[PDB]
Amino acid sequence: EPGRRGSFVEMVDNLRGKSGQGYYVEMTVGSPPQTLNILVDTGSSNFAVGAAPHPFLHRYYQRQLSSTYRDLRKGVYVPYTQGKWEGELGTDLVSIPHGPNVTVRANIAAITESDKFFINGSNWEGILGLAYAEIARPDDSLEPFFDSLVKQTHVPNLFSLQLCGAGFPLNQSEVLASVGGSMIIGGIDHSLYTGSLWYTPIRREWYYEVIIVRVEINGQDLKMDCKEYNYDKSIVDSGTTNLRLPKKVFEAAVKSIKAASSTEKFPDGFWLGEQLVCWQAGTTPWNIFPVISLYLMGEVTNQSFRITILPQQYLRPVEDVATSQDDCYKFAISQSSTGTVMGAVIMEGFYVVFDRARKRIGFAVSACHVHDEFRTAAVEGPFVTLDMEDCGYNI
Amino acid sequence: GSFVEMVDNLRGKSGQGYYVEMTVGSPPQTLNILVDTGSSNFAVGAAPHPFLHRYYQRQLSSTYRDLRKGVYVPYTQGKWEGELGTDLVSIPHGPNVTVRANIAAITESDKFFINGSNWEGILGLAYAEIARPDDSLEPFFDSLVKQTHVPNLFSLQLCGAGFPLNQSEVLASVGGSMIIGGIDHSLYTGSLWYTPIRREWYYEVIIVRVEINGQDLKMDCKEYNYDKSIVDSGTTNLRLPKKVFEAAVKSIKAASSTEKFPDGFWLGEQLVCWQAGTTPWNIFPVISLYLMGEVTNQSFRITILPQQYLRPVEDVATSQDDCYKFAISQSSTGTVMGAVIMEGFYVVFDRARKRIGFAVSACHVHDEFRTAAVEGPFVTLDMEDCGYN
Ligand SMILES: CCCCOc1ccc(CSC(=N)N)cc1Cl
Ligand SMILES: CCCCOc1ccc(CSC(=N)N)cc1Cl
Repeated sequence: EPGRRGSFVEMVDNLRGKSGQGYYVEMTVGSPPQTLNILVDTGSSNFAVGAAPHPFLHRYYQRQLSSTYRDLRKGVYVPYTQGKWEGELGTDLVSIPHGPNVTVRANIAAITESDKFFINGSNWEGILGLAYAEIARPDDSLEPFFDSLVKQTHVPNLFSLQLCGAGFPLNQSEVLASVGGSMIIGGIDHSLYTGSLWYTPIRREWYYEVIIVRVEINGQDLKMDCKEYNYDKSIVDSGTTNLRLPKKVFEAAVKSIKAASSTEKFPDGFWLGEQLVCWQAGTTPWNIFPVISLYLMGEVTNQSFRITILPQQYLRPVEDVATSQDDCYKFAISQSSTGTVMGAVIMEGFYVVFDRARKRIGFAVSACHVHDEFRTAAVEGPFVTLDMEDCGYNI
Repeated sequence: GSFVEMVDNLRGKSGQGYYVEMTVGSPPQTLNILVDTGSSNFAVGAAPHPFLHRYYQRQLSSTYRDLRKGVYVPYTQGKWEGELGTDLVSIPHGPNVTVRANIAAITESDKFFINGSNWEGILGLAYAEIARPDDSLEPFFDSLVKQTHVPNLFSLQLCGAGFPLNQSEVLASVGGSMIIGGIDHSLYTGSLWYTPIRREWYYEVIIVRVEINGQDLKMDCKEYNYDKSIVDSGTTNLRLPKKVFEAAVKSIKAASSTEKFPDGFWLGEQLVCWQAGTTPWNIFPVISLYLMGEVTNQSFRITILPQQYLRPVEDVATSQDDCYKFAISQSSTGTVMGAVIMEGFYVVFDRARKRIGFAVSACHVHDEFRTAAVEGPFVTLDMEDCGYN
């Protein structure tokens, strides 16, 4: 054996937040530096910050107060089914206090209008899209922040994320004082995980796309054509709360999870991820819920590995509408019409390494994943898997 | 016997299925329903689906009755999830009656519906024994016979066009006839020969001999019915048990050896094309299946042509070439006499007399040199040993 050292102490524990409202890191923009909390999102590629008064913002980017602000004289509109924002493009000097000790000039979308984008009480005033230029708006000519960081400094083309769910509800005061995880920029900190790191290839450089080759519910093979698991794509997205699955896969998964937890009957609203379920304090029956394993393509031909999450990950802690002492949760798995989305729910069980340089994503059991005395999340391999390329979807 | 009101009431093709129009609920909701002698459930899409432009809306039917029970039906080639209930059902171009029957409202599915097939449900015409969830769910035809004076029998004339039919063409073409409660003599030529329905679950029969251009496949006849042989309008191909399939393909390849085709063709996966009008029908052999007759130690045979087992398909370039796919495939669940085979004959499902009749179809495709046939009798011993137990 050999104890693994943590070499990026300055960046360890630099995140705050939770799966339902997002995890954020502190950043500064402009001269003099204007401090803002920014949502870490591996599912988008724009660096955008509130730049005008808004009911849910306690502060925002004031371009007129920055001597280094540069106007790009271009607007941008970014709509999502669950949120939309409009902004004005420009550039300025940006830094990450608890990150690399560098300052770079990057693109910034000054949000002037928005709808259902900012979340009341989330404590963040902007978003940091860490994905590739291909999906940046208005187009791929707007260089993403991380690309600027790597091109302008000696920071390695890699970052890693340890999102830490608490395992219980956090009130407004508590979530502000709690450590929500770590975003290590330019490296891998070995104190954040246990076991070994297993890597899956980044299929294409736009979203952080990966390929799932097998799915199990408590060891039972869902037995669907693996192509279904990646229809029309599978991505790792810290900006989405739930583990989202293609309609057909969701239907098969929920049926299997229902069967595995059949000793307890839950209302349809629960399985729809709409209503919470509660149990008397400390009595949550974790053991009746199954573990979920997702097998991912490995880097070696015909080789795969699996990541296994517990209900402690897919059941999201929520406060009872009566703030009672009951322990309540919402089912954090839902259907998608845009492919599989490995959201915050899933990432909370692992330390995820976005190895841009080697076009691969690594997974390892997180040192802060919630579990019980009987089961733990896992990352195991290798397994012999054939024709994994056929699992990928093509329009 | 002539049932003009039911003649030509079917549409579709072997590859996507043949369907009949039906109505469910009050007021009547019209839906196109796949005619399937290979299953026993009446199930209809009851929720939006990309392949459906209409579906059963239970909340709009005053006669809808909820049975408060679900049913999951998974097949290797398709699966559907449903909610059971009953309602009033009718067949516009069928007997002038309305009956209350069980209906599985399909709410979820996986590769069940077919894009462009034009049908939104399935009518399982087989027996209760294979009804899902169990045999307590009375099949539609059983309800029909019990509630009306309609004779316990129906006949099917599936009509293959012999060439590809595009979207608009297949909607205007007559795909055949489903005569409910009788036999229409205008749909066939020659005599009807009957084979016993071995057991009342699937429409099971017993094949006693197989020939490829007159040459005996020479296998133990039990191999032909392992683990059963059924007449299934819901399956496209003629499917044969693994061992029988391998022997048949070897023989068909040998007979058509003057022309070589890629393995993909024989796997029924890829098409083969010929310049317009030049399909070499004559190099392909006829296939004869001998069936147990109703008289002791007697059998008869049905013979199909390549016009039946080579299924017309459109070329990727929609050229003027005449293309087809090999419609004979391997099975691990017994012999399946699918649409391919039924297109050559008028098939009578004589439920009342527990037998299935075959006669040359008035709409089977052929050429000037050969025709499908139903001939007999032949002296065949120990035919009961051909059945699998
Ligand atoms: C859980 C935090 C909710 C914040 O809401 C977000 C977060 C990210 C994105 C970018 S698109 C994407 N990451 N799939 C859009 C919206 Cl509306
Ligand atoms: C050619 C049309 C294909 C439609 O697909 C069907 C048709 C019938 C059945 C019932 S099982 C059976 N008839 N052997 C199941 C499926 Cl997936």
